Amino acid sequence: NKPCIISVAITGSLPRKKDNPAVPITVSEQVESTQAAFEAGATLVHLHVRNDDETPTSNPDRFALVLEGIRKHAPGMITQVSTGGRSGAGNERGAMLSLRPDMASLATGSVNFPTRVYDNPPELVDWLAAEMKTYGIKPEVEAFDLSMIFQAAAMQAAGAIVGPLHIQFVMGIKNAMPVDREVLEFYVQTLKRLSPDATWTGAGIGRHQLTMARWSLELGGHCRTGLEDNVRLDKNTLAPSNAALVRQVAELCEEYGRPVATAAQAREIMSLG
Amino acid sequence: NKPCIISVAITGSLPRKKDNPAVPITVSEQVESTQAAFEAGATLVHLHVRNDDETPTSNPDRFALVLEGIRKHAPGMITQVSTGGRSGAGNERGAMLSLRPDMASLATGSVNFPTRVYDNPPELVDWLAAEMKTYGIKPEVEAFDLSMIFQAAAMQAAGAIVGPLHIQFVMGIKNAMPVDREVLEFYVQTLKRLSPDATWTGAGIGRHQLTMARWSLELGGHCRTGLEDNVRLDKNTLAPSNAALVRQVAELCEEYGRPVATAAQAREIMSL
Ligand SMILES: [Zn+2]
Ligand SMILES: [Zn+2]
Repeated sequence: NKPCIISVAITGSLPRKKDNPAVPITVSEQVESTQAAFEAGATLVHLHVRNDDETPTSNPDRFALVLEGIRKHAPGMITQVSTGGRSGAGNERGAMLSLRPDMASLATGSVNFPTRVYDNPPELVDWLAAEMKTYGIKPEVEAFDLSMIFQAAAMQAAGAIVGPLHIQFVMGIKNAMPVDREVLEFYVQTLKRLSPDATWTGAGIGRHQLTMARWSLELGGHCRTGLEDNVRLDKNTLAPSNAALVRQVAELCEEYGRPVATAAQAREIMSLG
Repeated sequence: NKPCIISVAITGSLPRKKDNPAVPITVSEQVESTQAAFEAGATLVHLHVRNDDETPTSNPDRFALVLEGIRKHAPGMITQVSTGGRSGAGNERGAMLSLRPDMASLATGSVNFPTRVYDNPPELVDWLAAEMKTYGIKPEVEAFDLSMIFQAAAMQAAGAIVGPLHIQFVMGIKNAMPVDREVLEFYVQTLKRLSPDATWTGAGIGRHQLTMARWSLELGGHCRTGLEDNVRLDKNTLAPSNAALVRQVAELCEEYGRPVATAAQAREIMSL
């Protein structure tokens, strides 16, 4: 009965045109892919930007052009910029925050990724959180491991994160946290114990994208999909668009009796302006 | 009345003589501190080595001298070398594995530490484990976070780690996993689900050293103490030796009705 927010991670930093031509790279491609996903039921856009040669970038000018197009073509949709980056990258990872999006991703710890370490030094975590506060941005805590939930709660208690927490439990990444029902249940129980008014989203990478969406719907959480996490619609078929992946989650919403949240409902659930 | 193994982390990479003069730095100091801890009830020694100026090092020649002294002065004691190191350090973190100690520490993931990231690249984790498998070394998985238990179980299933797993649940480090009873209980439940024949040790830093020892004794695990994790006997007093910290844990073992394991019993429990 409770509405479900559908987040759409459109691009990411790894997916290329060779993996799936549906992956939006240019400003026009990202705006059109977001609008189609918004019309399919998505109310939150998780945004990574790319250079013309498909290489990842934190370029604030590229972010500004895409955010402007999203506000015009998908009105009311929650904008969420990514603060992800390579190992060794510092303040550059939060150079787009002054554009004042609705939200921004915040990894509160470090974790192993498939080929490298996803480095998030404590000094960088503190700086990114302080910048989001300065520009009135609501953080989305990216919890790639258990300790990151404790770090998020300790930061909220100290006043480093303002208002109710929104945390994303990420599962299915090689060398990080695998997709596990008992761990997700413990994640929710731990979040409830540390931060009772917090909201959460379950996120699955690859073939476990729909599995994490089903579990999130059952456990009273919210959903995330998109080409950033998975380029396949099923084992044999590539996803023709981000909107096609949003439709899969929207279909699961009707199956579990939870209505797809509107833009106004999504902002209310996560206590946004 | 299951026996309890007492591990002693004698030096570490951070504690200095200015923090506590009981911290063993030289080869002679580390051998005599280990022998005293062994006579106090410790059957496993977690070993870090230092340069003469107290700076941390992975020097295999320094490790060889200390391991030789431990084998002579503490016969039967399980030897465990540390493979810890700074960010950017590669295979040199496992340059002492050829010395064939009984055991070696193995962080199976990366985690945030108080001032930096404790980097453990996947390629380094694989290389360290393969070196331990080559030299017949039983790894001690250092679980600073939940995913490291899953990584350890996946490595054992693939054959990267041989025999029953031994995992150490580390709590109390700033920016890593805080001291929490419910998380430790979930750690044990998860380990039992993934690796039913695995053994485990609970480790606490600073004030949480004795807290984790009490919880490990209650939950059917093993204990770890030593100057590497805590330099104080209590809030007002510094620990006069590693043996004094081992005595605290040995007293807790009798309090919880679990006997202090002998060197032979510790080797049987570890499947060594
Ligand atoms: Zn992202
Ligand atoms: Zn150590």
